[PDB]
Order: sequence, then C-alpha cells, then structure tokens
Amino acid sequence: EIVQLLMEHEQTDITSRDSRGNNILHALVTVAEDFKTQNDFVKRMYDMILLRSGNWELETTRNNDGLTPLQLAAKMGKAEILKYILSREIKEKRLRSLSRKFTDWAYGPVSSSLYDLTNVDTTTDNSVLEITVYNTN
Amino acid sequence: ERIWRLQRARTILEFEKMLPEWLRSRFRMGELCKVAEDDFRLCLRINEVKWTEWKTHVSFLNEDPGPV
Amino acid sequence: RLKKRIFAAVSEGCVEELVELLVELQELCRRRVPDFLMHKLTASDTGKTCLMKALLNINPNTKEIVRILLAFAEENDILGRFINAEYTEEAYEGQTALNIAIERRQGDIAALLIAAGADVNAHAKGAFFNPKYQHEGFYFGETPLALAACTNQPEIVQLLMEHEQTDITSRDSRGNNILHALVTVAEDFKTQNDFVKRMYDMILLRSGNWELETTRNNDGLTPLQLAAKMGKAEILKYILSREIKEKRLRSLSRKFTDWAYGPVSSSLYDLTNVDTTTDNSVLEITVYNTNIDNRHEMLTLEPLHTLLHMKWKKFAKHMFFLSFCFYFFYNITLTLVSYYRGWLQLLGRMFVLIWAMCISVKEGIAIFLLSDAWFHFVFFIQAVLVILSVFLYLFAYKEYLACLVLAMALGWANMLYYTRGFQSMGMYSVMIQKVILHDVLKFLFVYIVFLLGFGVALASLIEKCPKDNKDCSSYGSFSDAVLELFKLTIGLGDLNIQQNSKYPILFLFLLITYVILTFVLLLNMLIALMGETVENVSKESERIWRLQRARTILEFEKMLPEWLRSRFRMGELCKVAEDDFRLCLRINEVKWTEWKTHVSFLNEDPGPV
Repeated sequence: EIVQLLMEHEQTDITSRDSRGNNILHALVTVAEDFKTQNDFVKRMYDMILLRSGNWELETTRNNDGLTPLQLAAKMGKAEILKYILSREIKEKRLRSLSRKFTDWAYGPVSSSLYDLTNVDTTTDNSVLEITVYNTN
Repeated sequence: ERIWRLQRARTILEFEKMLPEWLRSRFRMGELCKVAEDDFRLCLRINEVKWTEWKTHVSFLNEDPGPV
Repeated sequence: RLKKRIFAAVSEGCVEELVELLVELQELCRRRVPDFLMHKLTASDTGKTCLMKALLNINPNTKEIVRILLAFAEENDILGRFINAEYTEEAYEGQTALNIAIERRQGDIAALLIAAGADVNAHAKGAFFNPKYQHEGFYFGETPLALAACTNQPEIVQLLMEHEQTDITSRDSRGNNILHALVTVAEDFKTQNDFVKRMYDMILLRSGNWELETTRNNDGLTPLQLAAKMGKAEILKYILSREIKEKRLRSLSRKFTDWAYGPVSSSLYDLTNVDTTTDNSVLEITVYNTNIDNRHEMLTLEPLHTLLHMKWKKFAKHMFFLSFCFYFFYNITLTLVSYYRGWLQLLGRMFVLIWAMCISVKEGIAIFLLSDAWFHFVFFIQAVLVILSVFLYLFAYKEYLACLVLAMALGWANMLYYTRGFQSMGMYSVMIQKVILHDVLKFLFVYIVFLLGFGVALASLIEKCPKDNKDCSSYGSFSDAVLELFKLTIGLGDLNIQQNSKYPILFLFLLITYVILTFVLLLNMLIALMGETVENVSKESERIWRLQRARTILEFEKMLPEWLRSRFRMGELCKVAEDDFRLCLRINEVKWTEWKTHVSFLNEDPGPV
C-alpha cells in the first residue's frame, strides 16, 4: 500500500541510485536470500513495480560495480527471483513489451515458449551464463 | 550429477571462448524474432507440453501456428 | 487492400462495425462468382480464411463476430463451401474451424457451427496431424471427437455423439480409431490426473457394441494390443477390470461377479485375446515387448498374474526342473570325459552330441528371431565349442582339450541361469547380472589402463641389462611385469628392492602409487555399488526376476504343440447373458472394508457347482 502511495506521488524518484550505486531492484536482489525464509513476497513486489513503471530503464542500469540487477542476481545466489525474471509472460498488450517469455505457437497442450537471450548469449563483455558458471561462493 | 554438469558447463564455455568471433558468429544458437512495436531481439525457441491446466491462449504473436 | 484490412480487423477483433461496413463494401464489390468473393476473402497461400483467423485470434467480442460472419456467408449462400474449407499446407492439412475452436476450447461456437452445417467427420491428414518423433507435433487421432476426448471436454462429446451425422467408427490415415488415440495419449496418471479413463467409459456407455475394440489398426492391433505395445497401465487396469451393474450394457463388462455370500466373492475375468491363442496375445505381446519399463506394473494385475501362477502350478515347473536335470547330467558327463581324457562312454558321447545339437539349434532359431538375452549366445558358444572339440578329438590335434574345457566351465557358469528358478536365488542372480553389467566394467577398464601404464613404466626401468641371467631381471617381459602387478593386487606378489635397475626409489614409488590407486578405485566401485543397491537391489530384483520368469514360462509354453496345449489350457468356459459364451478364469478375493450388496450376479446358487 505504501509503495502504491509513493509511486502515486509525483515528487518520487524511481531511478534514484544509492551511494553504493545500486537501484531499487538491486536491493531486492540482494534481499531474497532464500524462498523458505521470506515466503516469496519479493517477486510480487518486483512484478508490481515493473507493472507500475513501463520502461526498460531500471533493468538497463549498472551499479558502481558495473552490473545489471540481473547480473547482480547472478553475482548473488538469487534463484526464484531469477526464474521470475527470465520466465516473464504478460497477457497485457500495453506492457507486453516487457515480458521476456513469449508464447507464439500453441495448438493445445503443446506450445512454443520463446525466451530472450539479450545479455545471456555471452556477447557483450559478460553474460549470466558466464558470470554464474565462473562464479564462486 | 550436479557438480558434473557444472564442470561440463564450465569446460563447454572454455572451448567456446577459445574460438574467434566469426566462427562463433556462425555457431550462434540465437535465432532472431520480431516482437510488437517494431521490437527486434534475439531468442531461443523451445517447445514444451502441459496436460494439467487448460488455459486458452489469447496472446500469441504468430497467427499461423506452425514451424513451416 | 481490403483482405489485409479484414485479417487485421479480425486479429485485433476490436470492432464488428468495421467489419459491418467492410462486409457492405465486399457485397458491393461482389457485383462480378461466389468463388470470386471466396478468393477475395481467402488467403491463397495456406487456404486459410478469416473465420480460421478469427477462431485463432481470440477475444471477448468473438461470438458476435462469428454470428456476423456466418449470417453474411448465409446471405451469400456460400455457407457450405466456406466452413468446410481446410488448409492446403502440408502440416496444416485438413484442420477446419471446428478443430481450431476446440484447440481454443470454445464449445458454444462449435454448437453454432454444427447448427450451421459443420463437418464433424472431417479428417486432419498432415505432418503436424500425423507426425513422428513425438516432438514438434501433436497426434490426437485426426478427428475432432478425439480432440475433445484428449482435451477433457465431455459436453462437446455428448453433443457430437448426439448428432446423427457423426461417424464414431471412423479410422484415421494411420489406421487408428478413437480408442487407439486415447491409448497413445495415456502417458501417466499423475500428469493427466486420470480423466481419460472417464472418457473411455463414457464413450463405451454411449456405444453399446464390441465393434471398436474388435478393430485393428494398419499395424493390425486392437487398442488393447496397442496399450500392450505402449506403456499404458492405468487405462489397462480399467480395460481388463470392467464391471457394469447396468443390465442393458452388462454384456460389455469383462469383470464379472457371479458368486458372493459376504466379503468373499468370485471376480470372474475374460481371456478372449489374452489366452495366447490367436496369433498374438496381451501376455505374449507385453512380455516380449521392449522399450517399456512399466512391464512390472502391467503384470501385477489380477488376471495375468493368476494366469502365470496357474500355468506354473499346472506344468511349467515340471518342465523347468526337467531341463535342469538333463543339463545337469549333460555337464556332469562332460566333466567325467574331461577328467578321464567302454560301451557306456560311446553312448554318453552320442547323447552329448545329440543334446548339443538340440540346444545349438534352439539358440540359433532364437538368435534368428532376435542385456536379458545374454544367456542364449553363451549356450550357443558352448555348444559350438563342444562340436569343435568333437571334431578336433577325431583329428590328430592338440587343441581339442582347450575348446572342450572352455565350454565345460562356461556351462558350469550357465548353471546360474537355472539358479534363477528359486525366489531368493532369483534375486541373487539378478544381482549378479546387474553388478557385472553396471558396476564392475568401469573398474576393470580403468584398472586395465592403469595396469598398462605402470607396467610399461616398470618394464622400462627394469630394462637394465639382466647380466646374462633371467632370474636377475624381474619384470623383464612386459607380460611378466603385468603378471607381477596383478599377483600383487591379489596379495601374492614379490615386493623387493629391485636389482638391475637405474632408479630403485622411483620403481618403489610408482609401485606403491599403483597399489594405492587400485585400492581407492576398488573403494569407489564399492561406493557406487552401495549407492545403486540401497534402492535398486530390492525393487529391481523382484520385478526383473518375475519378468524373466514370465519370459521363460512363455518360451516353454511356445515349445509345445496345440493338442497338449489344448489339454493344459487354464481357461474354463463360462456362460454369460444374451447367449454370450466366453472363456474365463475364476478368481476368489476378499474385501473387509466396503460393504456393498451384490445386486448383479450371474450364478443364483452361490457355490462352486
């Protein structure tokens, strides 16, 4: 409710980066240590916030470490949140641009779940695949 | 199994980084696909099945349902 | 200009008024004849129509759009020529608006179409409709009814089977019918939550004939036989265990109950295609099936299990012990021969030759009809070596002893196959096979490469001059070095500070490393063994053992002629209502929990007589 209030307030700054360089979503990604401890409320908040901000600006940012919150999800052990971020399907035609998980082919129980490889394809200076696989701890 | 697949992945990536860009460019598993609002991006097609939940698909990009 | 506009108006489905004015414009441009407007509306690439595009692109407003389109096509009198249209593409071939509507799970629209003259018996013959590899394709049987069946849509099935124009017995391009398709689709109980059994039941209750299950596909198989060739289990329990209290449809139910005084009752079952009689049978098909790991649960059922037990208690045990006795005496005579190398010996040799020819030809026919079968090749190799020994015995050759002996030892090893009879010994032998297949081979391969490496190493170091004395040089010959290593692994090897060596320290170190590596390697075959065994030992042993038992039982049963078989038949004929005579196996079971009065029972007098 308070999040709804703040994002309804005009003086709010959504894209504000902290002294550590992190943004809102970066914090949440630091926060979700495990599914059992929090009963998975954070994914709901991530979803609500992205639905309340229809831009790619947030996911496009980099912290002072030079990493996307997705890249930060890799640098940490965030798993369920990552399952949500990669598997993201939106029926809303206004915000459908955001959903990475597409479904373009379906005759019945069979379907084509089409996914997005932008920063994952091992192309631009790092990748979720490379980052994770070469990560430690 | 877990640590084994981890090692497999790591060494797969080692081999993959051993290669140049042009060969790499030829071996790319990514298949570009169009998306609404003139949005073009790279994607990997997958095909899965679910027998339990029957949910009519209202949102689908490709009208003609087939891989031709 | 308009056609793309039509398809886009439908893809958005935002306005029927756009389509009202555009249909007015189409009627105006139709002054040019129905095929003219038909092609103007039709996509010439795939044969697709707007209505197809409509029931593909779904929204709340669709129903009104469909009513509009259909009223328009009716005013133009192209209603028949339009709706029944199907795709011209390869994969898409044949599917109509109805199949699209059902893939999108809209029943009321289907009712409107059927009222508008839709074709229910339309077949979908296409790559996507008749695919292979079970991926990138979907097979429902190539008729709309089967689609509703597989997709858990009972109401539509009731409608279709209530329509007279429907064809229930329609067979597809693959030769399958409705029931075959469902049998193909019953992959597992958990994934589908067992709705198909309900549909099978409703369908049979809607069709009071044996016609369907009496059919055969182009592969020449009933849906039941198709369930056997597949891994369908839960459906099969229903197909065999089928009890109907309804006196009108009671002729179908295979599970009869004619005897009941209380918790005790006689559940009488039917053996028609299962009694190993008419060119194949569910028992034979299943047992000789491959690529199915569910064969155990298939055989856990009441009728088949009891058949196997009844046959074992009838004849088969005698035949098994009989063959065991023959083979026992055979290999014993072989031992006597091999150890002592008058008239008795000649007759014994003749018996040996005859029995060897018998088994050799049996295993040859088996191979021609062709690792659970590992024994057949072993018996064959044995008999081959036996006849070879006989040939070389007559000839002035020294190799006759070798092949003879090898075959003899191989036979004493084959004795384990006969040890497979006993229950405990059965699981024991299954453990032997599983161990020597999975666990040991890794150990032996990797042990051998270690052995070769450390052997060449030791030999090279030992390559120092023996000084004209072979005894001074141990590990001289590579084979001798490997022998010393294996001897050491046993624990008889000679460990000593080597002589005629340039680097005795390195020799010792390499040797020790070989010992340690061998030991840990042994420890790791052990750890892998325990991990697999803790679960696979108990369960897999019993199941695989019973499977082998069944296979051998059926082998013995196929060895026999028809008249003896006819005398040993476990089937006992029984009468059923409507002058229905059928073969059956009586079973008696008990249930102490559910008290349900028996209203339906054939035999008035409740007793074995």
